[PDB]
Amino acid sequence: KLVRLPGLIDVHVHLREPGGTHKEDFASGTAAALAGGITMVCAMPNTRPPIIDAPALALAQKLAEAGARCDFALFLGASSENAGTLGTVAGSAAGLKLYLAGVTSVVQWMEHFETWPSHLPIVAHAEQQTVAAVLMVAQLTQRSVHICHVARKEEILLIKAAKARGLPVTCEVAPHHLFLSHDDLERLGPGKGEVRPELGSRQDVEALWENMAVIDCFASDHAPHTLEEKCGSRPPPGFPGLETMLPLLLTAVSEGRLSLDDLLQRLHHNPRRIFHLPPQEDTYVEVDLEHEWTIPSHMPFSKAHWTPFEGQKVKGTVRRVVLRGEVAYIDGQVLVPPGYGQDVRKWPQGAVPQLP
Amino acid sequence: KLVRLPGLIDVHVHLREPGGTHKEDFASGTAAALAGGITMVCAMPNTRPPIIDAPALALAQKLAEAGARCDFALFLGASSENAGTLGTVAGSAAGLKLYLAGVTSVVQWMEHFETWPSHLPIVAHAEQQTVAAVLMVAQLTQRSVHICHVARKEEILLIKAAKARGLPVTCEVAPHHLFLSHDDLERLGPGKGEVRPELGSRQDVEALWENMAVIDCFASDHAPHTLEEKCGSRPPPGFPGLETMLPLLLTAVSEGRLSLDDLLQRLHHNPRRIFHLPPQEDTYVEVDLEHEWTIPSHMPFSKAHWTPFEGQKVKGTVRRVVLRGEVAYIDGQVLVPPGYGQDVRKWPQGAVPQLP
Ligand SMILES: O=C(O)c1[nH]c(=O)[nH]c(=O)c1F
Ligand SMILES: O=C(O)c1[nH]c(=O)[nH]c(=O)c1F
Ligand SMILES: [Zn+2]
Ligand SMILES: [Zn+2]
Ligand SMILES: [Zn+2]
Ligand SMILES: [Zn+2]
Repeated sequence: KLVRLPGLIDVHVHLREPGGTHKEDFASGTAAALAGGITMVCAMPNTRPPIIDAPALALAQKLAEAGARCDFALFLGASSENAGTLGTVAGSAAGLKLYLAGVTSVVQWMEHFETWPSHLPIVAHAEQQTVAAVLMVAQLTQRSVHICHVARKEEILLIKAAKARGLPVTCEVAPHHLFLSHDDLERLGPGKGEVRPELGSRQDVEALWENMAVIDCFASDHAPHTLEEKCGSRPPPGFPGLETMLPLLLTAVSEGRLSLDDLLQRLHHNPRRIFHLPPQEDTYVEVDLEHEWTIPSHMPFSKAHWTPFEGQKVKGTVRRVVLRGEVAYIDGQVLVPPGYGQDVRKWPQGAVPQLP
Repeated sequence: KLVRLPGLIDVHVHLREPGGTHKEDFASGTAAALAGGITMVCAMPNTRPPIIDAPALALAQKLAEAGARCDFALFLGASSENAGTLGTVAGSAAGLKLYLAGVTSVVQWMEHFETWPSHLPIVAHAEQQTVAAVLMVAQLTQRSVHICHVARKEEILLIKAAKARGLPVTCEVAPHHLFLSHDDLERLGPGKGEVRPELGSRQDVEALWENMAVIDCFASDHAPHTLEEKCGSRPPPGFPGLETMLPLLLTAVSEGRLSLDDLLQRLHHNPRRIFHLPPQEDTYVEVDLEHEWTIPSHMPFSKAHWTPFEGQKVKGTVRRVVLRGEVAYIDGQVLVPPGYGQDVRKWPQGAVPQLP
């Protein structure tokens, strides 16, 4: 009755440690990951302190090693001051994040593309015409780029045109941009519904599904904020998503909107090959595709303690997760302690191959 | 000085056992694989008896388990009589091979696409307009197809157009169609130079390199025949290629014709994800990128005992291979016995996931 899947990978999560641990920490965020069928996460660098230099990465690595329950890699963040300074630590990171929603000039983007090691990943938060701009910088520096959370018809059609020209670009799409739209903003409210990229029109959502062939990865963009923060005076953008991503997508699979293989390419194989992430021995996920349930007002594990998918009916649930030979999750209970997770870039097979 | 690569995968080899063991057998073919940096092979079904029914697959599986030195999966072959009969064994195979260079009617192709389990791979030997025809059958049956050894400008541009339309098609290219051309037919002779698909023009070769973005996999199409056979009265088509594929491509990498990552996508990640092949624990390849050498008249291991690349200068050599924790190859010597290799489809992680 159960379907065995490989260990799924979420390449875009915000785990808020250090500095935002009331929103989430490594222990709670990776508990949410395991409950969502995710055995490896790549954690973004916009923490406090931000992971924009070697001392902050060293701190974050130790906090993750001590708190993570699943395996992980940590992104470095591009800043206005660190281009050309990350060479000694660059290989220890998941990749370099460019946040193009602190850099402010395309010249600084160029400097990062020129100085970051050319064999290591660069991901960009780039919306609307910024996608076109960062692709231009990638071409000028003759390297690849990965575009985070594509959310608009405009963006996916541009990427589609770039791929037709043979340019090295890959992209990811988050669940809220496939299963939520403007039609949900009345229910969510302007605080809760705040996210970046913002929710799209029905035409945007329909374009993403129609152009699934162009989407390389799914990633949650897990961006936990407390309900107090989301409903407060200055709502931060972001949705929690680790615990709901796979149930939403399994529903789509059971409805024939994409195949099981389509899903595993986008949550396992393509994340592995874009970010050069290693396999996980003795690691798998067992899901039940027949159980119908309704998403509640908060999932059990994220400290966000709310979800924008409340009330949606899903079909599919994570029943069991085994991580490196140990039972890590069964039916609502996480069973590996904080600290069980490891930094995959420290594994011999987790280093990115490069010419000597 | 050495570069560590993951275990490379060759998804298109002819190992001639059963029935053609003077040309190659599992023990000699997988020795050649290991010497070429290849730790997993998918073996084609045109043996004697051909692998077109359950009894012949059962025989071939035992011969491979007893003779293989690296890991493997075995293809089933589509015939004029076996459509709708392979359901019980289909999951144990690498995939289904359609040989469209014994079926003779597009109606038989349709029957195979309709009856073979829709989650399992289908590969086709399809040249020139046959690529277009089999893509049409794939669309009519709304599933994917993988096109073997693309060799012509015509073929890669057609596939490129199909991918631009979002169709689920992948393809592989063999080394002789990237590094040999019509210009080599004078040296090779009409016997030795016989191969299917035939060698292309310089314009064909140039088109394949220009459209590298369209190529998902490299695979040797290792097709060993003895020199006596290649030079005899009725030369069979085919080149041996396992021992020369990686040295040729490493040369191209050192020349900047493609990157190391480009190579590993095409000899590791994409083969894994198209054929749902499992990772290999404690498995890696160490190559030396600085050693210049000239390809001799025969490589040490293949029973073919000849090579069409004789006299080409290459830069790059396989120094060491570790397979599942054991030293399998060092500097000209294979050190795992026949029988060390295993059928990856029998591993729990090697089954193709499917809906219950
Ligand atoms: O960190 C966050 O909360 C966050 N939330 C968002 O909605 N978009 C972002 O780009 C981001 F960095
Ligand atoms: O098995 C062979 O020898 C062989 N040799 C080739 O050159 N093309 C084929 O398609 C083939 F099946
Ligand atoms: Zn972002
Ligand atoms: Zn983000
Ligand atoms: Zn063929
Ligand atoms: Zn072949």
